[PDB]
Amino acid sequence: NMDVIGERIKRIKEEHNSTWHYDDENPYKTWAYHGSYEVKATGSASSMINGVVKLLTKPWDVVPMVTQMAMTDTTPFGQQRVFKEKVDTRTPRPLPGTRKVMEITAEWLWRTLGRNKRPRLCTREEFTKKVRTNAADSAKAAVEDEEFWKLVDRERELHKLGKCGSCVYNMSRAIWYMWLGVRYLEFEALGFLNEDHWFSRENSYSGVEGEGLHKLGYILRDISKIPGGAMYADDTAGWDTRITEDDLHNEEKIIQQMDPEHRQLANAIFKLTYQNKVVKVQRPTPTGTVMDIISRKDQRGSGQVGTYGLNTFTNMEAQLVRQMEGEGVLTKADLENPHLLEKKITQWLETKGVERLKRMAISGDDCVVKPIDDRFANALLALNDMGKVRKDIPQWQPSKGWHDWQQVPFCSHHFHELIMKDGRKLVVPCRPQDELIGRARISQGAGWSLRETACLGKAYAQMWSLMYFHRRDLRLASNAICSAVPVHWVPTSRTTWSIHAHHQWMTTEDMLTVWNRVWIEENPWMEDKTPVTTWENVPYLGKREDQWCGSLIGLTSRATWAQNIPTAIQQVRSLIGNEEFLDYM
Ligand SMILES: COc1ccc(CC(=O)O)cc1-c1ccsc1
Ligand SMILES: [Zn+2]
Ligand SMILES: [Zn+2]
Repeated sequence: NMDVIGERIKRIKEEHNSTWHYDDENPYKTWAYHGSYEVKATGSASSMINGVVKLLTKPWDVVPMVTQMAMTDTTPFGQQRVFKEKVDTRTPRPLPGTRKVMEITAEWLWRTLGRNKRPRLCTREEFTKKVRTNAADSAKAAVEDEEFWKLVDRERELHKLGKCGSCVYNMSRAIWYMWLGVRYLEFEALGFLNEDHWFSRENSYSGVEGEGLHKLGYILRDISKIPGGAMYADDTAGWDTRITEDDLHNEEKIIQQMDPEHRQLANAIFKLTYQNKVVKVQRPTPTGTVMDIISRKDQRGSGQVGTYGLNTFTNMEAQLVRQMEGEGVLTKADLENPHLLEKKITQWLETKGVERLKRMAISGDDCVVKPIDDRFANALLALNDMGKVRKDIPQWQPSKGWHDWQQVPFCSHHFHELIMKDGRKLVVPCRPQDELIGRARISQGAGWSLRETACLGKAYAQMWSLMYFHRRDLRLASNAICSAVPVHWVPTSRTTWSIHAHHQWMTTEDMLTVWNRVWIEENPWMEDKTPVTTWENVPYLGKREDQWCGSLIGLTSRATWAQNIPTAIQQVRSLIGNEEFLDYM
């Protein structure tokens, strides 16, 4: 395997020849270990607390989930722990018949996805514009430097020769240039999947790319109208670690639809950075901290450009295979059979495939499936055999589905149908409230001024106004944060990296105006475009639902907090200084 990965290791070895060594106490069992070199410790044992959000959410100072989120270890100790538990495993190879069905389904799926769109290369200017409209950091400085682009051209020339020299995945200025350059090249060859929305619902049927969190609930409610069995939402245990060599070969089939110049570069990403990979991971030792150089031929690199799209692809494929087994199209004998008859698989795909894709909502490893009946609950032979073993359940125990789309978990949320005072219905996203408060209380990094902290707090408050306004405690805390932070201060940083986040809260525009735009004007499931003129007409969950989902409403500590909130707002204001503030209470 050194013929593909050798050059990359050689450059790492030569760059760190001062401290390069083969550690014999290295813990890698399924990854090939190449060597180590000394580094300085990266990450922290805990996370920095947002004092603005914390001062305005006092009742949650005594909440266990809120305290757990304040932790999260990112040190070389924390890295090694998660690695041992998840990453250092081997997925048994699927059976010959399973491999055949997967190949037939992948070919059909790629042709269906490419029926209107044609693959294309992504550019230097697209990558630049994206980096620009994100930070405005060191990534924007590299994009601005012509010497970074000349390193890109040189690595590209190697890729055209079927070689790689610096595309290394990470679990001072030269190494940063090689990392960003590796990501640019991946984006150039596979970025079209994201940039041209191959996984939009109109293009993929099952996909939800570009839809946004506030649209996911409406999609689940539309799926519920399709005749069939229950709605299933099974969680795979560590999806990225279950991506097999057979999955990678099926994913690669997209190169068949590419122009010759694009195919060569995409083939280079697939063969050299997906099907072979060189990975850097930190590790503590009695001597200090080391960086290990490891490699393998399968699994998915979590941080890559193609990750979301290719996980969505393989999960759509895997769920269609499970649907076929549920329908009796695929038997136990079929999966073991190398000479499995292609005809009934092709017939099912050509006659039912698209209708079956419409019964699903698939976002990377997250899936919701409404099969034609409940035989799907016990259709586990292919799912387990493909390596997509469900999390925290015996392997052969039937899946439990839901007969109400409002109970279905999808993308860390569930969704409620609300009735507004004017009789119109809204479908809103929701999750346990402690997870929302616990996240907002976290500031990312260190050395942040009260202004930056207050502005991130404002971002969280405004996200709650737009997505979670239906939670009494979050509307109150949101109003308190926005009252404590100067009106003209622009929310900074980000509340989430989710593909489902459109960041409509990253503004100084009136939140009720933005609310109306999102939930009324631009909402395709809102036939009546009558604007809501007051927050008084913006609904809450029913009190019992709010409580079932974590509200502290009805508690004394909460009644005391609500009563005394103008005092805490005033305290934050007095520390921020002589700025313009608006009272939202
Ligand atoms: C499906 O949308 C999500 C999924 C998870 C998360 C949590 C996180 O990324 O910290 C946030 C969102 C989200 C998206 C728009 S507002 C909040
Ligand atoms: Zn490379
Ligand atoms: Zn809820």
